[PDB]
Amino acid sequence: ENKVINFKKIIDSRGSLVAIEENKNIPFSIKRVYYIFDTKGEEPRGFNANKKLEQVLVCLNGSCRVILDDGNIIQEITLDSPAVGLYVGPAVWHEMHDFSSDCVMMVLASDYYDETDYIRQYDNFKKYIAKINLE
Amino acid sequence: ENKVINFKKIIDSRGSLVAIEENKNIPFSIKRVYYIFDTKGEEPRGFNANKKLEQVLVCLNGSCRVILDDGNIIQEITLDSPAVGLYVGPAVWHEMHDFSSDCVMMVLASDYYDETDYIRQYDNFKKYIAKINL
Ligand SMILES: Cc1cn([C@H]2C[C@H](O)[C@@H](COP(=O)(O)OP(=O)(O)O)O2)c(=O)[nH]c1=O
Ligand SMILES: Cc1cn([C@H]2C[C@H](O)[C@@H](COP(=O)(O)OP(=O)(O)O)O2)c(=O)[nH]c1=O
Repeated sequence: ENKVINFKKIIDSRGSLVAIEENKNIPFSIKRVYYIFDTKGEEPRGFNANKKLEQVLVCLNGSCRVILDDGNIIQEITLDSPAVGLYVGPAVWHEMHDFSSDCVMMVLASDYYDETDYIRQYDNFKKYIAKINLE
Repeated sequence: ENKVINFKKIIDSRGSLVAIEENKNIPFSIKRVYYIFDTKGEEPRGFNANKKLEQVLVCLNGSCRVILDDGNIIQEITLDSPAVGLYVGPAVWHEMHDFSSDCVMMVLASDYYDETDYIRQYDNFKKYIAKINL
């Protein structure tokens, strides 16, 4: 609704195609594009949040289960269609679970990588939130 | 000229990661990302060149065989690895073939989709270049 993104997909005799255009079908400017592949193992990914960064998650192949928490509510959504993007805003905790063996997960980011934008501790994250409420 | 870009790739028990950053590891600013999937049939694609667009192609899954003509040299390249990107500069002809079934192909473009920037006559492409040569 506010988080789930339905990208317009095109289909022909040849296949499918999806195009994402910076600040057209995504609320921000693209500066970085990262992706995860050749996954394996039972240990998740993510479990962190970001102060400034805005992102959009997309399961290009296979599937992945992702959790969300803006401190308030928690949401879960299983990405399994390249045509769907998930919006992860700043100040939103995230987790990437259950990567299918063939999963390819892509992320469109508003800025370059920067370890100091991270909130990797749940409590601080929570903390971070409350503080915020006050202001 | 080689047009291949090899991205640094992180590795751990979890899998692999590759990160592409506008103007950092790719000679241009990203304005659009598009990908092709659920491909079928025996028809290739591409077959055009762009006068202003700068792209980078990445085969995120499976594989695909690419042909790039810069007007000086033709290069055929099989992409079967997400950590390799091919740079398709302006006035560079390209074609995608041999898409595996599970093939997922991705393109990073320096600009929005503009049909008018597209040359779809190889011959014309060849001419445009010559002209360019002056
Ligand atoms: C997402 C991302 C990660 N990285 C680096 C940070 C780490 O050195 C590594 C893995 O990222 P991440 O999964 O966040 O690391 P960690 O194992 O601590 O959870 O990749 C970049 O360099 N650029 C990026 O865009
Ligand atoms: C690559 C791309 C395609 N499309 C559309 C154009 C077409 O209607 C469809 C796929 O077409 P395309 O791959 O460009 O080739 P062709 O015109 O020969 O069919 O997707 C966009 O809207 N934006 C893009 O960035």
